[PDB]
Amino acid sequence: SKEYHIDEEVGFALPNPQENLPDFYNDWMFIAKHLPDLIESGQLRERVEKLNMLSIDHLTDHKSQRLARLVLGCITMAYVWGKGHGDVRKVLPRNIAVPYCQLSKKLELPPILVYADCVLANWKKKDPNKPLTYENMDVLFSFRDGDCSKGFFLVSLLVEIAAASAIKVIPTVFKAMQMQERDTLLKALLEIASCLEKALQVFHQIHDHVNPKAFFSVLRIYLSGWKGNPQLSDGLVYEGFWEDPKEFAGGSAGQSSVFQCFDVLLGIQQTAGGGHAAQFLQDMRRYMPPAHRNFLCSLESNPSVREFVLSKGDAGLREAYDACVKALVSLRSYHLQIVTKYILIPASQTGGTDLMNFLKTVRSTTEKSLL
Ligand code: HEM
Ligand SMILES: O[C@@H]1CCCC[C@H]1CNc1c(Br)ccc2[nH]ncc12
Repeated sequence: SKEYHIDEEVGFALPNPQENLPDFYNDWMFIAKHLPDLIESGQLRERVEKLNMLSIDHLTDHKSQRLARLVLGCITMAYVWGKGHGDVRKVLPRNIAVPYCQLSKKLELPPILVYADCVLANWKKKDPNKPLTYENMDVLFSFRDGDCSKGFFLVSLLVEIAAASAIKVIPTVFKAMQMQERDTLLKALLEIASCLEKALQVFHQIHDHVNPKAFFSVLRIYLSGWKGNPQLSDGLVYEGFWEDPKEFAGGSAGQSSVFQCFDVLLGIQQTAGGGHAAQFLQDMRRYMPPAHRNFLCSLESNPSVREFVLSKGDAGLREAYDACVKALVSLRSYHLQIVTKYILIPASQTGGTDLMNFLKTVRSTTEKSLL
């Protein structure tokens, strides 16, 4: 898949993302590539204003459109938030707002940096013939020196990549149900659990490469959007595309497919019930590349793995299925311990308690799916 833009090695990540744009877009790339220096020094805004409007007709393929969305998205964060100390721009200059929106509408994504921009497309191998480890990778873009954006985006990415090993097993799960091959199904559920158990270890790198004070006080400010944000009460003006201001949520891993596809597969109904948690997760499918959205649809349309397992009186399938739910819980528990360290504690020196409660609701709903 192919039709679902899922790579066998990296899964939902864009494989081998492009680093360079056609020379026709060097004006864009000169800004995006030196944001630390241009923001700190005060030139970034003036430079986005002194930019000519450029067509998107010269972005041939998908890997190039995605790079451009990533260049334009980071530039728009830097323009809107400035040095990241509270001086806000509420108008995105038409000379950049129009191509960012035009390109966005092409990709059916919103004109704002989303998870698939700053994680899934925002990386590269150092030596392409070595393996995908932290030490052999880097990000393409950052916002400020010391904002810990490499460790944050890459460790999220390395977790996505570790989840890839399980994603490629989902076909065999539904096929084993169809063909009623109980042994094949059990082996597939235990292999899915095994890969999600391994993906926990990967999360541990977050402590080595991200510092709480930098993440809370700097990176978090540049990932923020303008949806129910008091600093832009009623959103951001995309000059020359909308006369009205438009609200768009900031980047969030609630735009991720890596856990959502296992929730869906296992019948953990994170999106049911009407609550705030399920509203957010459903609203956030809009900020997900369409092929990945479609993929979660296809999963939701398949016969329930949970129903199959429960209908069969089979302790071993029930344990294999609990092995996957448990592994999701372990990850979300580790994840909540990270949010305590990187947000709750730093803030005591979109609110802290609202975000922990969202994560707790998702965790509790994973917990409740065990047998
Ligand atoms: C410094 C490290 C991290 C912090 C502070 C952090 C914080 C958060 C917060 C506050 C949310 C709530 C949704 C939102 O506010 O957008 C969230 C959601 C989420 N984050 Fe993280 N995160 C971190 C690392 C990671 C990593 C490395 C991954 C691995 C890919 C990850 C995966 C997720 C997922 C899947 C969700 C959606 C809710 C769920 O499925 O449980 N996060 N994160
Ligand atoms: O709302 C949260 C407030 C604090 C800054 C992050 C933001 C969540 N956004 C994320 C991005 Br972008 C990339 C990877 C992620 N992993 N987990 C969350 C997450």
